[PDB]
Amino acid sequence: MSLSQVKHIILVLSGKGGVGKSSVTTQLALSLSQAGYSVGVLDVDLTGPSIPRMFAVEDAKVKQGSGGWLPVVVHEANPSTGIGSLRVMSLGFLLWRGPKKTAMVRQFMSDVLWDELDFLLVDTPPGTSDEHISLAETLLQEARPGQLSGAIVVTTPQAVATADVRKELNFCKKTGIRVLGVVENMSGFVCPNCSECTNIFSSGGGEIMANDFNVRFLGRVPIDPQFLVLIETGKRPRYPTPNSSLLVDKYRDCSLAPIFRAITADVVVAVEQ
Amino acid sequence: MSLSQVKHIILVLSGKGGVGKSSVTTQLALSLSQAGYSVGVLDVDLTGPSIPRMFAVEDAKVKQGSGGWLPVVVHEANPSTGIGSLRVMSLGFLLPWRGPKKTAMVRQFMSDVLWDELDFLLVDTPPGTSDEHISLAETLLQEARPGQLSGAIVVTTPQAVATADVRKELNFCKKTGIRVLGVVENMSGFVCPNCSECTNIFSSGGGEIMANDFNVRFLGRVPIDPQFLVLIETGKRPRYPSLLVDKYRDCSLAPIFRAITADVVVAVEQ
Ligand code: SF4
Repeated sequence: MSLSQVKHIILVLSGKGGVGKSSVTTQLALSLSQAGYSVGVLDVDLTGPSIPRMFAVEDAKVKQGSGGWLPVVVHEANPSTGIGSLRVMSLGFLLWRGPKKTAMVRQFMSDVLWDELDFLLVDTPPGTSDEHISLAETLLQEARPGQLSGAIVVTTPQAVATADVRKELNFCKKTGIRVLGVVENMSGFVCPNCSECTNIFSSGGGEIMANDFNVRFLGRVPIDPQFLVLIETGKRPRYPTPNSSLLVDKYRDCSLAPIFRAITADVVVAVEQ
Repeated sequence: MSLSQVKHIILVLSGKGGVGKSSVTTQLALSLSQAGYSVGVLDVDLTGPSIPRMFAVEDAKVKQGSGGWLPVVVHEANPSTGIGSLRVMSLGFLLPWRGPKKTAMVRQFMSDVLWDELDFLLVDTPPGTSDEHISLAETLLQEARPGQLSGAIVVTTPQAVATADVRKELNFCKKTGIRVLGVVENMSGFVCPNCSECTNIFSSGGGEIMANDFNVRFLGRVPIDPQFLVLIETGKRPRYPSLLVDKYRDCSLAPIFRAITADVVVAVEQ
C-alpha cells in the first residue's frame, strides 16, 4: 500500500555503530539523486546519527495527507539540471516497549506516502540484536518480490575483528538478503590545506574480507572534514541551519562526490542486473 | 597479584572500543620510558588492537618463571639514554571461553603474571562498564596496597556525541573509589604526511569544558597521525615534509605525550 510504487529498496547495514553508516546513506542518497533518480531515505536507526539532521530538515513539520504521512522534502526534482527529488522520513517522528513497539513501527512505515520512488534507502540500526532482527524480518515481510534490491554493508579498516561485518553478512545469507556490496568508510584522509588524499595505512583488509564472502566490494571512502562542515554548517567545500535544497548542489563540490558517484553507478548496474 | 614491587598502577579506561585506547596506552608507556621510569603493560583487552603487535614483540615466546608468566622485555634500561626498562604481558601471548568463565580465566591470568620491580604498571582494560569488567577492577582493588592504585585515565573521542560514555566511566571510578587522573580526548584532529598540518573541525576545547564541568583533570588532546601507524607496522621513522622508543621520538605525537605523561606524573606523586 505504501511501497506499491517504490521500485528498489536498499538496506544500509552495519554490525557496529560509529562507522559513519548514516553518512554513507546520506551520500548514496544524494548521489542517486544527482544521477536523476527519485530517492527516499527511511531512517529507523534511532541510536545512530540523525539522517534528517544531516539533510538539515530536523526541524521540519511532517505533513499529514489523507490516510498517511508525507515524507519531508530535502529538495524537489529539477529536470533542467537532471537531479531527482529527495525525501526523508524518520522513525523519530513516531518517537521503551517490546513487541507492541515493533507493531507500531510496522504500522508507521506502512503509513508513509512514498508514492513513486526509484530507490528507497533504509538506515537500519547496527548489530543483530533480537529487537533489530524482528524489525529486519518486518521489512522482508512487507516487501514484495523483486523490490528488495538487497543490502549495503558499511565497515571500517580500523576494526581488528571483522566479526560484525562477518555477522551482518552471515545474517544476510541466512535470511536471503542479497548483498549488493561492502563500503569501507573512513579509509584515508582528504583535507583542506591541500587536496592530497592519503591513506599510508592502505591495507584496511576490507577488500579481502569481501573476497572471503564472494561478495562485492564497492570501494573505499576517505574522511573529508569538509563534508562534516558542509552537513553541520552548510559551508560549501573548497580545495586549494543550512538550507536543505542547497545541499545536493554543494555536495558535487565535495571530494567525496566523485567517489560516491562511482559507487552509485556500480550499485545501479548491480540492482538493474 | 605479584604487585608487591609495582609502585604505581594506572588504569586506562574507555566507554567503548575503537577510540585508540590501546595506542594511547602504547604511547604513555613509551613516554614514561623516555622519562627514565621502568614500565610494565598489562593488556587485558582482547577485542582491541594487540598491544604486543604494537611493541613489535607479538611473535615472542613468553617464559614461565616461579609459578607464573614472566613479562616480555621490549627493551631494557639504558642509563646513557635516560630510558627505562619496558615490559609487556598480554593474553595474545598465550592464545592461538565466554561468559563468567572468560573473565574467570582473565582474572586468573592477571594473578599469574610476575611483574617484580616496576615504577609504573599500565593496564589496558576492556571498554565499557559491564559487571564482568567491574569484577576485573574489583580484583585489582583488592590486591592493591592503599597507595598503589594511582588512578584511571579515561580515553574518549571528540567526534563521538556519546558524552555519557565518559560519565559512566567517572561515575564508576567514583563508585569503586578509583581516582581519575584525567581525560584524554583522542582522535582529535589529523596530522598529514604530505605536510605537517594538523586539521581539526570539532569544538576545539569541547573536551576541555566537559572535563571542567565534571571537575576532572583534562590531560590533553591527541590527533590522528597515520605515520605513527606505519612506524608501528613497518619501523619507518616518521618524516614530516633501532628501537621503537627512539624512532618514536620522531613522531609528531611524541611531544604531546611528553606533556600528558608529565601531568600524570605530577598528579600521581601528590
Ligand atoms: S594539505 Fe596536504 S600536507 Fe597538509 S595536511 Fe592536508 S593533505 Fe597533509
